[PDB]
Amino acid sequence: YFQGAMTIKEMPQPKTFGELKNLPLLNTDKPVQALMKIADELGEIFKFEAPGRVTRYLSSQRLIKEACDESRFDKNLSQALKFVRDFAGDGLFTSWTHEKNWKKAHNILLPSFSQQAMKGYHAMMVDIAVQLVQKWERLNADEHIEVPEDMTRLTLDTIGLCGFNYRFNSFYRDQPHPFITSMVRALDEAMNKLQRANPDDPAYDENKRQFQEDIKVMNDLVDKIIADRKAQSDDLLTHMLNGKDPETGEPLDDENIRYQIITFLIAGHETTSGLLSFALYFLVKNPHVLQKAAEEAARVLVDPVPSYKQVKQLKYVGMVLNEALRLWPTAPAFSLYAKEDTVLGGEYPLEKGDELMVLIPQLHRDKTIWGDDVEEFRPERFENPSAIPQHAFKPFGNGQRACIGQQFALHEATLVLGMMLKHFDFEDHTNYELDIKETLTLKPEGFVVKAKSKKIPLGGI
Ligand code: HEM
Ligand SMILES: CCCCCCCCCCCCCCCC(=O)NCC(=O)O
Repeated sequence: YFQGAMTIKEMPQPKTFGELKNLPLLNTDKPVQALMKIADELGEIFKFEAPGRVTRYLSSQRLIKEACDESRFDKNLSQALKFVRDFAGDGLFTSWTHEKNWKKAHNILLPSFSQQAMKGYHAMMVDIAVQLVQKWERLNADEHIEVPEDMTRLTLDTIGLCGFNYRFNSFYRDQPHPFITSMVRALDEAMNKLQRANPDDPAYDENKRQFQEDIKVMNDLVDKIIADRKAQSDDLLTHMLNGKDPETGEPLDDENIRYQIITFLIAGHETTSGLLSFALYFLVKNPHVLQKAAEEAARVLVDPVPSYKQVKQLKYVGMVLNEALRLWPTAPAFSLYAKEDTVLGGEYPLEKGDELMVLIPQLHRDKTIWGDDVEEFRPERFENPSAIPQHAFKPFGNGQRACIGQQFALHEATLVLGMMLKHFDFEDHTNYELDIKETLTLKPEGFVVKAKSKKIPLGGI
């Protein structure tokens, strides 16, 4: 019998504008937030076209759980990732599943994220966490904290030290590390290119020039890391350099190693910085949640510095992080393509190769899954993990292409937020109005607070 969908209706789609299709609709520096509004209006699925391309944005758990079926759909590189691939090449994040270096690097680097490797990263994470705490302990009366800026100093340094035994020393710089400045500019350019109908017009030559320069800065730091490793440890970098793919019996080549380093420096800190920023934002806006989290930190972190086991015991702190990720997943979308012609949700036909975009913040506001208080920050929703439907919560992607650093990210973040809550009281002194800056990833912009030391001693790392 014919295998088409039983019933097929018009595919929702927002206003188009001639040959520019839907492109105009995202003439904004907050494209994900605009897509969320479109999803509110059009529902669980809508088509989005730009000259030369088309995709379908998914917002419901019903459809997304099917999209997460790896036998039917594989990771696709969204137009966004295609632009990032120009400088991150075939590193783990921007490689195709069937591209040679994906599986190869995957096999070689996965051990760097094993339970035993995490335990081994703990002392280094504490090293950078103590630097964060000491910075705040050392501020004068009239001073405040630029939250995302300081979370970025902590997360870059953490991945730098744990992964490459290299010290960026971000807390010794009063302006952002150069790498951060070029990285942000480079992601912002990738994002802005999404709305350029004619990317090749000479009007974008200065943009390209700057992009090249920012990629150069990032690559110069990579050389320094590599040279510094030549000038002992067993870390991510050690594995990149020596690990052999148990399937090919060979290590990664020099070209791919460089892309992996760029990849881990970016993916390994940016979204974690965003997460820590959103979680503090939500904590200062929900005083009672903050106190309950503070109480757990006080109760668990009874030592000068957190032990690995204690971090594992910060259960409520971990629920706070998961709730900050439900509301504002910092890598807001991931893309898939159909491996064969197929029908999604019994009613949306797709041809082999068709693309889907999982709009994670919308998936995380699916009322049929979370109830009607989706906009509220309530960590208790994560009280019992078992209760959450499969594929309902996906801030870290899906399947074999899921985030390889998920456990590293949540451990770092739990440790740090735990220590912050133990050592300081916080004040949203400016009644901060949430302003979400988008550079593909998401982060609060201008978020500032005042921290008042509880004056609890800190121990030697
Ligand atoms: C809370 C912070 C983080 C979030 C929300 C996050 C989220 C994600 C998501 C959604 C993907 C899938 C992207 C796609 O399918 O297109 C992903 C992939 C990836 N992430 Fe993360 N991530 C975080 C932290 C990290 C950290 C700290 C590292 C590094 C140590 C990391 C390394 C990677 C890599 C290498 C991939 C590509 C994996 C593969 O396809 O083989 N992530 N992450
Ligand atoms: C090298 C590390 C990779 C770091 C890149 C991080 C990517 C994080 C997820 C990206 C989310 C993409 C959202 C794009 C949304 C959008 O603007 N779409 C509209 C369009 O395609 O014109």
